[PDB]
Amino acid sequence: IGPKDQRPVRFDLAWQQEETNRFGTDEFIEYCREIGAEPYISINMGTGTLDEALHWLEYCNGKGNTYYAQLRRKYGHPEPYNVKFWGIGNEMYGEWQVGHM
Amino acid sequence: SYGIVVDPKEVVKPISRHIYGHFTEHLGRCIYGGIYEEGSPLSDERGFRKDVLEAVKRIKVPNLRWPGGNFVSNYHWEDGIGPKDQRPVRFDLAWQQEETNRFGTDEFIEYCREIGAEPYISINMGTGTLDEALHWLEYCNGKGNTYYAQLRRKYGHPEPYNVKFWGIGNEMYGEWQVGHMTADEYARAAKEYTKWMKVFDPTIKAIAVGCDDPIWNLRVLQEAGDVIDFISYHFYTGSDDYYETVSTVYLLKERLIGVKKLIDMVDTARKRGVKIALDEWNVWYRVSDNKLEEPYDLKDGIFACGVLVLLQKMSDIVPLANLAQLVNALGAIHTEKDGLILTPVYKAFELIVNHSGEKLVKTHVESETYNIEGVMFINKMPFSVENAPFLDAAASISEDGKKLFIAVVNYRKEDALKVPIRVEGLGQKKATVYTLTGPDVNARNTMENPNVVDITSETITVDTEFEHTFKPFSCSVIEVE
Amino acid sequence: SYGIVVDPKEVVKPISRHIYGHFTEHLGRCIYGGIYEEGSPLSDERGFRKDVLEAVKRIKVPNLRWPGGNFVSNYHWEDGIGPKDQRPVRFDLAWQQEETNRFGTDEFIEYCREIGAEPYISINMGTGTLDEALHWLEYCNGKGNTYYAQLRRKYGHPEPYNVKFWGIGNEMYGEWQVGHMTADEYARAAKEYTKWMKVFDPTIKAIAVGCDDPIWNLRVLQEAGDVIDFISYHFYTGSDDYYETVSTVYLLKERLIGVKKLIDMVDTARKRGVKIALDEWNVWYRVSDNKLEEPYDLKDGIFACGVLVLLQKMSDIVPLANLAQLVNALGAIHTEKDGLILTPVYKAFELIVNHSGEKLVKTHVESETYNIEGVMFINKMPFSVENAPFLDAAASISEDGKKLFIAVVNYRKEDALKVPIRVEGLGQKKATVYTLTGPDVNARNTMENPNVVDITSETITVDTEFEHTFKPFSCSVIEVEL
Ligand code: NA
Repeated sequence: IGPKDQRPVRFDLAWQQEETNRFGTDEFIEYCREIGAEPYISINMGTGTLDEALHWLEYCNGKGNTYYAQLRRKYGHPEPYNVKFWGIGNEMYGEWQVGHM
Repeated sequence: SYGIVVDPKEVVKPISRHIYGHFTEHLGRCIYGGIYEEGSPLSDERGFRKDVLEAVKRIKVPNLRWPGGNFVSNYHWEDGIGPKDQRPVRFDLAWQQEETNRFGTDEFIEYCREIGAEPYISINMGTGTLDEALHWLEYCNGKGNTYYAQLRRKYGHPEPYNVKFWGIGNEMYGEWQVGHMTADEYARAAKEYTKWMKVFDPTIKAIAVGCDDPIWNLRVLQEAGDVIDFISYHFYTGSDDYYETVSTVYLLKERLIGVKKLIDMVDTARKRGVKIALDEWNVWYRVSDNKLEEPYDLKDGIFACGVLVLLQKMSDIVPLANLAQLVNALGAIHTEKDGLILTPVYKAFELIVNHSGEKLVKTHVESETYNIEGVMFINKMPFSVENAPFLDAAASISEDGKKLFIAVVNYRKEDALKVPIRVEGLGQKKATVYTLTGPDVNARNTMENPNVVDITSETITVDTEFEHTFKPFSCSVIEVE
Repeated sequence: SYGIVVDPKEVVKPISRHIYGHFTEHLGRCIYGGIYEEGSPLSDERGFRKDVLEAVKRIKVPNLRWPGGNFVSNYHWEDGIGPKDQRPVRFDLAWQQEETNRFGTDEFIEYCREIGAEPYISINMGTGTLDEALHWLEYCNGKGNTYYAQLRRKYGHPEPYNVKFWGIGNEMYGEWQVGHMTADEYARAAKEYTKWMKVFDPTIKAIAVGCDDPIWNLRVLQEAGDVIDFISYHFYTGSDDYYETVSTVYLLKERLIGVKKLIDMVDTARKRGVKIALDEWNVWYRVSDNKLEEPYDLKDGIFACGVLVLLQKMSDIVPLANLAQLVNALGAIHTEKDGLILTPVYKAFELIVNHSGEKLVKTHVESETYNIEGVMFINKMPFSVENAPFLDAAASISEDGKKLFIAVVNYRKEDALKVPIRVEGLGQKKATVYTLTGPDVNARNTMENPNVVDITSETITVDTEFEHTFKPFSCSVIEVEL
């Protein structure tokens, strides 16, 4: 999120690639709006935390004065995205998953 | 009853260069006031103690473990990077000290480069996370455009450090460790950290935590034996009795054989060829505080000679070992504000490392043996050793084949030993015998008398058969040809 | 390259006499038609096969394990005592046979007495109870007025049997065992049976069940290491390949060192001096049925010789071992209704037990070595051995110090080895070499040709230094007067 040139480059463990993060939450939601699809976001339960998932939800869906709702507005979207479908982890049973359970 | 037969033409196996490793923890004066001292007139402009640097270079350190030890289990490596005046001051829970973080990752790597040692970094599994360990590995080893690789470049080192050895936690079994774990917790966590670190950099070697608890060791090997390279073992020994101290070289031998047998009992680990890292060892029994400035005497140096000889003979099973620790804390070297002392434990390394070959050759030793029951370590744990030898040896050859080294430990307290030696197909030649000993078993070096315990040399004449008299409580290397 | 140096004045350690033990299970024809055949022209008035008795006496059995083996885990010993006609016929789940119980505790002890062996009885922990095992122990060993001590007397033996070795269950880890247990279950049960049995008779030696699972072994040692005397290990090996079979002597060596190291890692067990009982071992790979009449050949006999040599060298760690089994079932001896065959596995014992000392002396062996990857056992499980020797030896001396025995195994498949031997302080004199040998690695004895594989004797002259030529795939003992 935020100005693209300032997003960090990460190493994705799943597919061993440098991820530039130049496609992120705002670009995905914009893609969904363009095609008329409801966004369905999966959360990170491998290296992620409860706080982190709540913050993603706040950023996407928050209507109030909270930090992340305000952050979504700052980055150019005052209206909430209203993401309806949330995936509570991905394949957390599999030993190939980071942080499997 | 005593004798040594060597065949220089029969190479048994290589000797791993990494048996002569060392370790520096953020403990007491090991780092601050030890290797590193900003504003000492004895330090260079990086803050490296130059007298210490000289003594460290002389023992040709193959790899250096850092930053712990108990310290690492509450250490956040990002606190130790960037402009020094912006690093945060932290309270270290392990040794109850304010840590300024002015010695951090980049300074450690610079220290390794200066002394020619490979870095061996332990990670924080106590308060740390998987992401945090991956970020450290990326900072050190990343050659791409990821955030942490670029951060290393930004702080002044474009070329990756290529840290080859990574310690997957420290003593995670011990209630004294921050965030200590059960066997099943640690075994699962060791597998998780190691496997993902190797996704990022498949070239690294991973050392997982072992201990004296065989269930702990088996859980680790069973869970993580498909990905780890070593399981570690920490061995601290000693009492005021000379034999009780030196005999424990052979206690250590049995401990190592035990751990090797555990590896043999886990199919994945056995097949993969998982080995042992003896990544903390020394005498430790006198001092129990947050500084550990153990006053080593020659008794303790003879133990260290015995361990190095043992490791030459067992490095196929134990390829990596690290004396704990290099300076001040359980220190091989002891510093004061105006100088340093080389303890007899340092002298053990100064002897062996400079007079040893890269390949072990056939060595048969005849020796009288003894049995002992004693106490060891700070808690005076009882132990026993059966059939500990009075005389032990290991012959090695240089990589080119031009030099033979016959390391010989006479553990005999009371008597010199006149030992017949045979060296297959050896001409008549002169050789140099380097000898480490002192006036008595409790001898020490001091600031004013720095050479009480030291290496002396004599020229002797050598043949296919010869004799040599080995002084009591001594270690010698006969260097031939 | 090859050489042996012996010093008869340097005694390394005693050799436990119980490394030469044997084992008879109620399995196929081991008992019925094997040691025991009622009404046979070849049996005595007790029903003991007399030809078998002679062969068994010839190998000086120090202890004999009975009645199992998998059989014991569904055996109720009271079924096998009292007037033979009134013993109930039972269905044995282990080998799926009707067991008549006409051979029971009293017949077994009488057999042991006849052959001079110490009885070693395994108890039933599968369908058995603590009371049941205590009653068996009371029947055998009780000398007071208790019901079962009196019952032994009533059935014709006033004197107690003094059974010294008790096996605390059999292979309780295996799903094939009736009433099999988890490690924690077995460890707890072993402690319970052992401690109460020893309250009744504190003199007995208790052998607990070990296996290849190190967690199993450690649970047993941790929970019962204060009361047990041995942890057991069962080792079965072999394949059609000669080297794959004999090299596993040195696989066994490493397995035994491993279990010894586990004992060392458990303080109670280490301080008590718990040792290993190798209480089933043999080649077993060809036959997989309810009779197990494995047709042993010379290759397998050389394996057995190698194990016996190994055990002489390691008996301080492994003081008790039992070949599985004595007759027919994995049998050292094979019977038919009209005679018997001495297999090469039998011959290994005939050689070593008759030509061995009570103390091990200093023996140094120079030998070329080889590495091997092979398969072993009925399931062809993969194994590897590093640096197995082509030549091995163990020297021992008699109790009185008057005789020296140099046991030598030449594992080479094709080439004889002329080996230089040094014996410290030995005079110039004659000696006898006894040699187990046969024409090829697959040689066997048969009814028609009972002596294809046999022990030869020859006179040689020895001195402080001498040479002897050892046949390939052979075991020799050089017996020397001192
Ligand atoms: Na006893």
